[PDB]
Amino acid sequence: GEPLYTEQDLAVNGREGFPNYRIPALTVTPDGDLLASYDGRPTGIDAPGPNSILQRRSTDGGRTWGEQQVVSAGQTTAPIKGFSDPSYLVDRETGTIFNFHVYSQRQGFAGSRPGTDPADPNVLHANVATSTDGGLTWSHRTITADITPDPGWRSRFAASGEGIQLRYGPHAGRLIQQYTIINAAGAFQAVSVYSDDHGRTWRAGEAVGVGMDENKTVELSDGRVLLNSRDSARSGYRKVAVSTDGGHSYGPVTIDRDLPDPTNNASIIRAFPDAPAGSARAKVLLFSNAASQTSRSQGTIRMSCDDGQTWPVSKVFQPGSMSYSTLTALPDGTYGLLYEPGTGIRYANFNLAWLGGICAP
Repeated sequence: GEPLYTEQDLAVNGREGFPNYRIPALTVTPDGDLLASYDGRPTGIDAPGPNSILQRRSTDGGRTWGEQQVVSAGQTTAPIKGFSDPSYLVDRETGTIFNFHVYSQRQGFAGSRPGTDPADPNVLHANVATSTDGGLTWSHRTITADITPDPGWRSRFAASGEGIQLRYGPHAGRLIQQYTIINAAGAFQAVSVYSDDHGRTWRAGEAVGVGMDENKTVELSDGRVLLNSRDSARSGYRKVAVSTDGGHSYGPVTIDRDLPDPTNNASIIRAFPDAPAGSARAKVLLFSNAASQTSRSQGTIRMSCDDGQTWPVSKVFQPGSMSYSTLTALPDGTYGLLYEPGTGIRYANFNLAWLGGICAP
């Protein structure tokens, strides 16, 4: 077809009320609206910065965006409070939308103490905002206690981006959002937080690996769940693991040399989310990240046609500065990409023809 690639800034540092914007999350509502979420950062810092979770909406497929609205408002005056690092998750079965994010007071990720009391200012809490009206209004919950089965887990935060809902197997319908936790020994591990009752209750699976960080999951053509993680041990590559269950546990973690990474967030999605199990279309994956091993630059999109075994196709979308990026499949068959060019947050839209591969006809 005719390749397509366009982009436009949704937030630029210093404009619209905040000196700094970071951390993208993107999704499509059941109605077809596009939602972009990110941090508004009064002091240009991660938690415990008194950050706010912001959102912009598009009702015309991404061409035009409405005004910036506040999902969770941070508090800059004592008692200081902050909300950061959003991740959207849409229950396609019920139409409910969730926005996961940090709730900080005195401590950030590294300084969080063990404990689960929402009133304790020394712990980094896990919050979830739920909307049943397409992202218009939100109800909030601190779920730290629900997702801390091991009293030794002293800190955690949802990986910003977008979570998933399983379509196949015995756990079809399950909502999965990835988190990074710090255990008693001080190791960074990955863990899936999930719900089998459409968001009523959330629970944690078994933690995996060491030297883990922000991580994402995708459902493969056979129902297996692939975990793709930032490596806090800085190997120069992404770490991967797979789950064959529900009541999540993953196998051993290994470095994937096909995916160079400078220790930064990335996104991995199903190109055809609705394809039947085992079909050719169900094996197609798209991955976005900074391909440079020395800096956050050279943003590229890679495509796999074999459940992530090989990535034969790749194209650079941003030769320069490029930190976090998230992908979502749009209703018109194209793909949305929210990323950080260094100036705030930018939205891009591309199609498969743009990726190229063969110089046909």
